[PDB]
Amino acid sequence: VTCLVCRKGDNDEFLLLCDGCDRGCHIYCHRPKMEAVPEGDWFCTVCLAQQV
Ligand SMILES: [Zn+2]
Ligand SMILES: [Zn+2]
Repeated sequence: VTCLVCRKGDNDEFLLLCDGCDRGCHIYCHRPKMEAVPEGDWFCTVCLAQQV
């Protein structure tokens, strides 16, 4: 798994994994600000584009 924004896979305890696909994102690369790893489901922007 690699971060969509910065393209690195380091600091994996900070690295969110998408519940709809194999993609990821560091909480510190997310905008708007994300202080912590959320408890519930997280969907990347590519999965959001499939919603209705
Ligand atoms: Zn990143
Ligand atoms: Zn996704």
